[PDB]
Amino acid sequence: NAVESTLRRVAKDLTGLRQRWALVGGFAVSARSEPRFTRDVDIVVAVANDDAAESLVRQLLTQQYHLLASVEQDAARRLAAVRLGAVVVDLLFASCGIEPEIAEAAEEIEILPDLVAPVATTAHLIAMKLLARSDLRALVDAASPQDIQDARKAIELITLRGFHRDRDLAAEWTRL
Repeated sequence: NAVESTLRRVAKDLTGLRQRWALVGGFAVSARSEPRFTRDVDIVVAVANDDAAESLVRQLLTQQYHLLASVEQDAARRLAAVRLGAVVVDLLFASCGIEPEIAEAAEEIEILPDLVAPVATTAHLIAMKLLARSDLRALVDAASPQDIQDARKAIELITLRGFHRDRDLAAEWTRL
């Protein structure tokens, strides 16, 4: 209940600030395949640089959220994600490296009554789950062949940009 309310507000809010965002969590997956909800809202946001990110989060913290975590990294984009409180919202700026592909690529879908929201493509969802690690099994069982192709591409572009941790993701999959 808190979860749908949280999702509604942040969507209101992100749209409000004309951001390029995309659901990549429980609702997203549920939309692209079968019911796999969580008590977390996972969203990607395409933003220019760390200033953009910082600024966005400041603007959101004037609203009715609190900052529960900054996730940082040694690379050119310091600020990978943040986690906010209202139920928790993870915002991903540069966790996977294809945030802006994902957000261009998302499609608007009506998730709840009179809530349309952009939703990561199945292929992207597959990419991201692999990287985080039956959320995945679901997405794959559900995925069309072209879906699988796009996923491989998405995998590749993550690896190129070198957010692949140090993992052969291509590999990790054929296994699973």
